[PDB]
Order: sequence, then C-alpha cells, then structure tokens
Amino acid sequence: PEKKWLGTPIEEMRKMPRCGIHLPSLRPSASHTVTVRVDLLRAGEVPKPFPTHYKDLWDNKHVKMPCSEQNLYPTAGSRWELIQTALLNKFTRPQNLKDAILKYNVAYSKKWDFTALVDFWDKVLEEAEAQHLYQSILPDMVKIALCLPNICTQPIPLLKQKMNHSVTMSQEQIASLLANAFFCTFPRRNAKMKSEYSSYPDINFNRLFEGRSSRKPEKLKTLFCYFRRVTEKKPTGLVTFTRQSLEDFPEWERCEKPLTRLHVTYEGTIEGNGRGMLQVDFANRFVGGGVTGAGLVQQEIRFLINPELIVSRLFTEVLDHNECLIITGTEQYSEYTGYAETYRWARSHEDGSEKDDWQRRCTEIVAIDALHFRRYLDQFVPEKVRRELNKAYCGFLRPGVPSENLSAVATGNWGCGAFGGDARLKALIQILAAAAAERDVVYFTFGDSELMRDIYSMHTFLTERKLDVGKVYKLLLRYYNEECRNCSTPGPDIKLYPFIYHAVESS
Ligand SMILES: Nc1ncnc2c1ncn2[C@@H]1O[C@H](COP(=O)(O)O)[C@@H](O)[C@H]1O[C@H]1O[C@H](COP(=O)(O)O)[C@@H](O)[C@H]1O
Repeated sequence: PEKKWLGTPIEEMRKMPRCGIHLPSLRPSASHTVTVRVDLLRAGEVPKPFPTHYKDLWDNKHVKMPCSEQNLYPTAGSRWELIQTALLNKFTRPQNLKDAILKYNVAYSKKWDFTALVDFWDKVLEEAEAQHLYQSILPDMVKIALCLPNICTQPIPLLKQKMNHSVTMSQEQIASLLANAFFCTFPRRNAKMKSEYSSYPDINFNRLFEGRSSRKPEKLKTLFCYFRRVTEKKPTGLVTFTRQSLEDFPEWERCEKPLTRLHVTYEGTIEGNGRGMLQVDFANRFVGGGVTGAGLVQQEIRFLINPELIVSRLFTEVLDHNECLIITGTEQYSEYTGYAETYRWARSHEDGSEKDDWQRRCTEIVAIDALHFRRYLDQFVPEKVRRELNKAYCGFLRPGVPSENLSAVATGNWGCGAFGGDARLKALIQILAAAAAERDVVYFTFGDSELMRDIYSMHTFLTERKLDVGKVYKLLLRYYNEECRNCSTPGPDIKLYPFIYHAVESS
C-alpha cells in the first residue's frame, strides 16, 4: 500500500523557535508601529498600552475608531456615547442585542437581517447555554468593547497598497477591537457606496447574523468560543501584522538556485503538523475572504480558528499581485471538522506554542491569494505562471534574514478545486518559489495519496537531474508553447508532469 509521507523526514525541517534569529529589542520605527509599552512587557502579564491615555487620529491614514470624538450621529452628538448607552443594557432575548446594535446603525435597520442570530440563540443553543451567553459572555464582550479607548490608545495606521510596514499589537488590544466589530461599531465600514474603505474587507460582524444558512451557527460557535476564552482569562501575548510588497522578483527563466528539500504527505494539517513553520493561508486578496459574511472555504477557515487574524481586515487594504500579509503570534482557539457545507465546530483548542522574546506565539501565517481560473488553460500562460510564482515568493521571502534561520514552508493545494487551480502545477510553482526564497517545503495533500506520490516523484526527478529553477521554468514555457497555446479543448492531451519526464528523457 501507499505510504503516509515521502521525502525529507519532517523532523529534519527547520522550525521556530529553534531556527529563529536573535530578535533585536522591540521598538517603534518608521516601518514599525508598536502599540504597547515595550519597557513594561513581561511574560504572563497583560501588556500596557502606549501612549498611557487615548490619542485620536481621524484621517485617511489611520483606522477611524468608534471611540473618536469626531465620530458623530444625529444636533450632531457623540456616537460613542450612544454606543455606550445602547450596549450597557441587559439582554435576555436576541431582539435585545439586535435593537441595541441598531441604535447606532439606524440607516441599516431594514437592511440588516438578524435571523441567524435569533435562530442560534433560540434554536441551536440549549436554554442554559443561552443564559450563559447573555448573562456572562455578552456583558463581558461589551465590557472590553467599551474599554477600547483605554486599551487601544495609539492610532492604528492603515496598511495601504505598496506599504512595507508592521503593526505590533497585544492580543488584549485585538480582543477589544474584535468585540467592537461584533457589535458593529466601526464607522464608515457599512455602506455599499462607501468610498474610502471600498478597497478594504468588511470588519463589522453584521452579515454573520443574516439569513437561514446552516453555516452561521457553526461560525458563531467558533467565534463565541474565542470571546469566551479571552473574557474569562485575558491573553498576554503580542501579534505582529506585516504588509510586504516587493517590486523586484527573480529572473525566473535564468534563476540558478537549486531546488530545496521536500516533505510531502496525504495525512496531517497545515495548522496542526506545520507547527513552527511558515503556514500558508490560501487567501482572498481581501484577507479573510468572506469570513464575516457567508464564506466558509479555504479562504475563510483559518481566520475562524485563529480569529485574531480577523482584526487584520480592519486595517489591511486589498492585496495587489506583488503583496502579502504576514501574521506572527496568533493563537488557535478552535478545532473544526469538514469544509463548506460540512464545516462544523468541534471543540475549543488550547494553543500550547512557545513565545518568542517579543511575547509572540511561535506561529507564523502568510496570506497569499492565488488567482481564480475560470478557464483552465489560462494558468499555463507564462504571464500567469509568473504571477503565481511572484505571489508565492513574496509570501516566502524574508529580506535580511539568513536562509538557515528560516523555517520550512508548510503548504498545500493553493487555489485549486473550485477556484480552478491545477494541483500539480501549483505544487511545482510553490516548490520553485520556495527554492528561490531558499526555504524547504512541507506539502500537505489532504487525503490525495496519488498526488503525494506524483509531487515527490517529480521533485526527486528534477532534483536528481540537477535542474535549477530556471531549467524547470523553461520546461513550463515549452509545455505552454507545445501543448497549451494552440489547444482547442479545455485541457491538453499530454499532462504537465508526463511532459516534463519525456522532455528531459528525450533530451
Ligand atoms: N511603544 C512605544 N512607543 C513609544 N515610546 C515607547 C514605547 N514603549 C516604551 N516607550 C518609551 O520608552 C521608555 C523606556 O525607554 P528605555 O527602555 O530606553 O528606558 C518608556 O518610558 C516610554 O516612554 C514613554 O512612556 C511613558 C508614558 O508615561 P506618561 O506619559 O503616562 O507619564 C513616558 O515616559 C513616555 O516618554
């Protein structure tokens, strides 16, 4: 029978914290916003905010905070005071939460449906679970939500396109912001015809409450698990959000870098078995995809189980082709089973990972968006091969960091299935990109054992015949020109891997 894994033994791959560089002291710079007191940062203690007291910026370079005094509502009065007054009330029934949220969202009183929240509260939860929800969890969420100005004292810059910039933030700060998103308090993030934020993903959680989909109660469970944890016990770690945008990329056709090591397996998960490795989030260019709406596929799932990722939607503009988002220090709060319609919340997860010197859990996630291919052959066009290579490379490269201090890339079938990607091409693309970035690859095929074998066989062949990135890229070009360009059927008669074997063996 087929084996469970092939290639380099996974324990020989590099992983954090062991492989990590010595971190320099944490400090703010022009490229790094730090919202906590670094001199007061201690293990197991909730970080203190810097500055000591709330400072406001209401402009096109920073998040528009709900607690801003320039956040106004019909005389024009303080919307924050109206938020406070509406949410500092007792909820016994789901309509009470709905009505509270709608007091400072009156324009959406008709357009925001709450059927899934009502159903969740009254049909899915048992009586005692609901009491707990409205007697403990919801008041505790309101509490940290209204402390926003005491917790998030420093303005948060928007990570716009082209910026190479980092925001480091406490998990406690993220909790207060995510509580605010739940209660839908973020201004200028709601309208269809919104201008300033149309290039940003949704942050407010309103669409989690709408419609009759069975996906919603599973999403709400997942999120209330998170809110329960961080209100019962305040998290003490930091998380770093980094936008990375590269203008220059390898000259793929002539790249002389050799292929790196591979571990490929049809069992295991990226988040479970890629511990301490760069974990690829198969993202939407709007990071988190439809996580706060109806989406529940590869683009959303990691944002649910590591819900601190969701906060990135507050300040991360849509990714361009040459961009990615790197998140360090998020915690896994939930386990799940299934996918899409079969997604279900299994149980809470106790993340047991170590922390680095900046008190960030040794978990690194990179969101990179593949293209969607609505015509299958489009992805073999060299220009599209290059686009994916460059996207993956941007996700993997760490300017300034020696390669020996880089963990393996933990990845899988990026943008395949219903998104249109070919698994075997995308595997080879990620292998080539990892080679250029001088990282090893741990590839999870999620049940597909023939694919595990085919990937390994190809990697072994190319490695043994000493084909560098450029030679392999040249074979991709030959495959395009000889089999794809003039192909009048949806797929070509000869496949990619068989073409490569034959071309090398004929040559
Ligand atoms: N994230 C940060 N951003 C900016 N400054 C910071 C940060 N973290 C610490 N500091 C500052 O770096 C200093 C430690 O520097 P050393 O490790 O080299 O010794 C800290 O004192 C911090 O100074 C400021 O925070 C204080 C706020 O106090 P009140 O305004 O409520 O009175 C105040 O002193 C102010 O100047």
